[PDB]
Amino acid sequence: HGYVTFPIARQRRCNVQGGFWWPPEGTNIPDPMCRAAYQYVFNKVLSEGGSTSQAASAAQYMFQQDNEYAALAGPNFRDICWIKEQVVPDYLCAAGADTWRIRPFGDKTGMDIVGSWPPTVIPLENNFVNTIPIELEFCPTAIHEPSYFEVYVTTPEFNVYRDKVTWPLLELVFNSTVPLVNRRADSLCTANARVYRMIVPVPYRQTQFVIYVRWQRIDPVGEGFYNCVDAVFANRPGPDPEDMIPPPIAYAGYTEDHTGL
Ligand SMILES: *[C@@H]1O[C@H](CO)[C@@H](O[C@@H]2O[C@H](CO)[C@@H](O[C@@H]3O[C@H](CO)[C@@H](O)[C@H](O)[C@@H]3O)[C@H](O)[C@H]2NC(C)=O)[C@H](O)[C@H]1NC(C)=O
Repeated sequence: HGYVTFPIARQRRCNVQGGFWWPPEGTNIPDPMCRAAYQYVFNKVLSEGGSTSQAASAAQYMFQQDNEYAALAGPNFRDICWIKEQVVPDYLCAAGADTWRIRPFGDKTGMDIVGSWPPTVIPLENNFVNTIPIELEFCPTAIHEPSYFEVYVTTPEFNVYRDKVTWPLLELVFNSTVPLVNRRADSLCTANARVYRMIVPVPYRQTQFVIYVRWQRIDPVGEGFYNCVDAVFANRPGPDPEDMIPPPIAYAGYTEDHTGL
């Protein structure tokens, strides 16, 4: 059990911001996308003939269980084709949990809605570099060893405004067992004194992208944890220093009236 604390996992961010315990309709949830996630599940339960209590419970469960975005793979867990087709074939940011009446894993599909999910902004010092090392921190709430981590990044064509995170849009960037280490004084992970930190070589992007983290138990039941992490690089402004030779308003209104429609 656990979640990504850096860059913060999408579901962990929603849980941390709170406001979802009351009113039951999700109206005190401050972030528009977290509120939409909650309301999606809440309205899905009501549409299936559930009571307001059942609907609030299902939507709250999705936020409360931010450390249990899990799926059971069974003994074939090492085979990514088995994972892709039978374990987490859909609703990747929910780790495939789409049954509000059955807990675990409930229905966490609100977290897989498409839209302007707020990303972690990673500033670049150089815009021409194609691999940016990120020290990812994963915050375990239970120590389940032996296990291993896989990290994927969305392909360059992925568009967060349009596309679901799906396996044909993901590329493997990291695959390793990772040691449990003491958290630093600046962590982030308040839930545990120890964390898993790993250097992930993130490919450059000029678009908002998703980092998809998989923590898989090396075990016969094959429980694995899956988290979507929203991120974007901020390109450094100004001219390319290598181009540079050394020395020896009604326009917005206009734009609005003359585009589209
Ligand atoms: C991440 O790295 C691990 C470790 O290298 C990869 O694990 C390897 O996964 C394959 C399955 O895709 C295993 O192969 C299978 O081996 C059995 C023999 O026991 C055989 O019957 C199957 O036909 C198949 O060849 C392989 O054993 C396993 N290696 C270890 C050390 O467990 C894993 O696949 C990598 N993940 C990704 C997404 O590539």
